[PDB]
Amino acid sequence: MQEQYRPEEIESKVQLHWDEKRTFEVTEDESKEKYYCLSMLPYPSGRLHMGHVRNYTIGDVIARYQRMLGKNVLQPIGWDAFGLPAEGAAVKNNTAPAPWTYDNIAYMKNQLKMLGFGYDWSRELATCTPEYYRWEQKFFTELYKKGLVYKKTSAVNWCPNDQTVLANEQVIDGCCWRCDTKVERKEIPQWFIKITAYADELLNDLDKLDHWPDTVKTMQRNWIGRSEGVEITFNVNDYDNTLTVYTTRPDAFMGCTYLAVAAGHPLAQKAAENNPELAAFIDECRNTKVAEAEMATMEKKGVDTGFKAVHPLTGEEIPVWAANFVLMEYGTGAVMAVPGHDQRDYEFASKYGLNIKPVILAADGSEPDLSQQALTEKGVLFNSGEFNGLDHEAAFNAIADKLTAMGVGERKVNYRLRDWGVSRQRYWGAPIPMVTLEDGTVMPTPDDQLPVILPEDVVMDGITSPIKADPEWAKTTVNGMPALRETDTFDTFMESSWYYARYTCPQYKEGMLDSEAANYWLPVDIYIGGIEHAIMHLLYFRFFHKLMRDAGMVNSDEPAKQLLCQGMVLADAFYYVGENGERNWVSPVDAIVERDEKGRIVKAKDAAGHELVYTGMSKMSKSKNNGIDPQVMVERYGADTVRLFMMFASPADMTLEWQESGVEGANRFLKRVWKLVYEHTAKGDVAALNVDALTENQKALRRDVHKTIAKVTDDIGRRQTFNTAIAAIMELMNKLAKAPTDGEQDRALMQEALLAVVRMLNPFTPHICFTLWQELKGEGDIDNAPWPVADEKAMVEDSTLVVVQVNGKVRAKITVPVDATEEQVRERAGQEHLVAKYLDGVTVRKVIYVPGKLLNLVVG
RNA sequence: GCCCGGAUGGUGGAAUCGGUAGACACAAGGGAUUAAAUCCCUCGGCGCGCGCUGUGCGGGUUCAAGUCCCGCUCCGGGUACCA
Ligand SMILES: CC(C)C[C@H](N)C(=O)NS(=O)(=O)OC[C@H]1O[C@@H](n2cnc3c(N)ncnc32)[C@H](O)[C@@H]1O
Ligand SMILES: [Mg+2]
Ligand SMILES: [Zn+2]
Repeated sequence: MQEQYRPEEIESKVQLHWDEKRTFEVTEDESKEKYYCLSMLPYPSGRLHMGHVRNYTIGDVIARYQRMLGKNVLQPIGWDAFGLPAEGAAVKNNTAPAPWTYDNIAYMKNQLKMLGFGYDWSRELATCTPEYYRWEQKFFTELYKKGLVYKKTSAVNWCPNDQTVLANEQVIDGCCWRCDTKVERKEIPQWFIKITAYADELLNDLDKLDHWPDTVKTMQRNWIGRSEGVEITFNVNDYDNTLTVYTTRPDAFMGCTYLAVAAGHPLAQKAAENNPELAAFIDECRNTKVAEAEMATMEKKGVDTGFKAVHPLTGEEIPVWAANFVLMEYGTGAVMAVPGHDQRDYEFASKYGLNIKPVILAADGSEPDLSQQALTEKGVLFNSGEFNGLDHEAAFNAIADKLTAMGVGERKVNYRLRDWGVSRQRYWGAPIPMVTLEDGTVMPTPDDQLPVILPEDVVMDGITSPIKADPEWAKTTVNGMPALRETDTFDTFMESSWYYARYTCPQYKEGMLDSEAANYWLPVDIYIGGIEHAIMHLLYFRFFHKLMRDAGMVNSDEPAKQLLCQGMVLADAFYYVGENGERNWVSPVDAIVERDEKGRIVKAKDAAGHELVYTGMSKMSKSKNNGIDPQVMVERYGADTVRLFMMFASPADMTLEWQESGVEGANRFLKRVWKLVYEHTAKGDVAALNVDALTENQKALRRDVHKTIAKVTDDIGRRQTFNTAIAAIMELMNKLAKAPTDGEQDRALMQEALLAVVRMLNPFTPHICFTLWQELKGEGDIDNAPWPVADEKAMVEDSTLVVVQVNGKVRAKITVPVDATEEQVRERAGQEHLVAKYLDGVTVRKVIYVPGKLLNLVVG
């Protein structure tokens, strides 16, 4: 051991040891108890950023902690390798998506290995390889055969000039991010999976996930959006078809003063013939963006269609209006409006002079004031014919029954949850295994033809997909005749919905899963990934587990026991507009910045001379170009310092604004730990510790040692508050550095304490701890060393601290024996001069005593 | 807009079940060795071995509120084709 901590001469050395010994390679060992510690797998974007480092350090801490408790820990890594970013990058750099992606994988693989994360590299997966995607292809055809896949027309962002489809991200400030011309809605036929078929199972099973946080569970309930309501059908005067709507408020049905229909609705299209105002409005509606965000923030607009629907209970003619917020793809493409008791309908009817009829009494039984807003709260009906005086419940059922008996209403459960559209019109994805035959029929690709391989040796024009552009590729032969296979590819979430299961048997060729290996490792003990995925990915992931259960492939009903959603690591983001309207994101490293009195960024320019637009703190990613690569710091201070600093910055679940300030604190701390072990071990082998024999100074220190063990164990195992676990270990090191080390008993206690500090610090900083454990002459490699256990006898307290307050304000703090009574504490508190100061001339009215903790004398 | 979070010294954060506000660190200033590195001292505000005040803003509950309740501002995540 050298005097100086030299990370550069340790980490690479210890990393190689792990590779050669295959330390973190695991099999399905029936002797050991299993623990599956999964971190969400990275997209190979180029380099890691600190977001990645936070995810994979949290993973590694739990992986190493649980290994040290004696478990067989699976910690796998792989690459979610299909995606959009590879297409625009490959074009711009004059490559194809496949080689760009595999380069990134190698680069990042190397970064991950330099951070020292104990992965089972034997189980490494790439989702873009046909050894992987063939199985989801096979699976999709089984899903079709089971009736869980259908095709329908769906809205996509379409560039009419280029004839390309654009993702929501690629549409910016209305126009496209390439050049200046409008982006329009185009309904295009596409493949969906009936996730709504499992909506109730997905909804109900959230009540079983008591180790998933409520942030995630509540977000998921609200996303699925289960409601029990009524579908209602209206005849329309001079139109042969009917209009069907869905309401959850059939109690306010008598205050329905108009209906609102989509721009795509045939009734709107029929009326557009003779109504040029409406025809212009429908044509305008193609500019509406395919994104909920923009559709709720846009100004609510509409035109009268001229068609009058018959209200089935009053018989009154009510106008049908075409509106820009009602859409054909979702639901019936028509809704009913009750402006008196729906605020969105109130705003619409106010703007266009439509009738605002009241039908719900206020809580006191008064007719409501609808002069500033709608009465959204439920109540008794008035102005409702035979339904007057009925409360909410009875009104719901009465109107439902009457509408059912008339044969124009039916009760119905609805979900906000729409089905999962898996079609993408992009090159870099697994091809969808469906086929169109010469005779017009559509069916799954036959099993003998799976996988449908995506060619990698291609030339990209950026506009069209190589497999769509070349008409030879689609040609196959099925049932004896010519067929054309699908040129659309799968949504990239398809590969990330079952990777966790494939990790248990990645080289298995006979099927999707080896169910012996899958049932040994599943379900996942802890799943670690960003709060960004709370809804979309986690929901698909849970849905896909239920599909594989229904194929008899897995045992569990849910895929993951515990879920730890870390906060986002944020950074400042800047851009400038280019010479044809293209956003160009600049890194915060390359941006000269001038700040406010409050610390806010007020001016920003790049090194060249472009006035930058500052968008704010947002998540680190390659898209906004605001990601900080760890590679520079790792080579400066070492991986252990970078890791410790990340874990010490903030509790895992809280979102972090990244800053370089603080790294030295971790670097210095590790130098202090190194020093203390250097000095202790230079003095040689130590005597055995004599417990019953220690002085009161020695007894007190050993209490703090064993209390750190208990607290750190709880802080990692239960709370996952690693920052407080490190702070506890740091405080013990300051105690240990001030302790005497002369006597045989002092050196024996220092041994016990350092053996324990090094093990507690190992999950965080495993390289330095691997080395230090050998210097302290610990048994074996620290990776398999047992986790230290606190000793109840060493932790027993002889006194406790009581806080003394007068009318809630702290006036003194006293040490008192643990077994002390209220009367003794009062008498001891009275002896304090600052307590007596505020008891003079006043009476003690009330006393509050929290045992061993607090006394409040309520005085006046 | 809608759903979910968050805000504590110059800075990141601690306070685990409503009971000590600022643990543990960073930055800064001062001193000690001799520039680096190391080690001490000081460090929420306003006026002292004291007093008041102080956890984004406005109210309220309580013996006691960073914490609970009612109303807000700002900032982040998702909002179904970024992953
Ligand atoms: C399962 C599949 C859908 C995952 C998908 N392939 C994927 O997300 N890939 S990834 O490279 O972008 O990220 C990998 C992990 O790291 C987290 N993360 C990413 N950015 C940040 C950030 N700025 N801050 C904090 N965490 C971040 C992220 O949530 C994920 O758990
Ligand atoms: Mg602050
Ligand atoms: Zn365009």
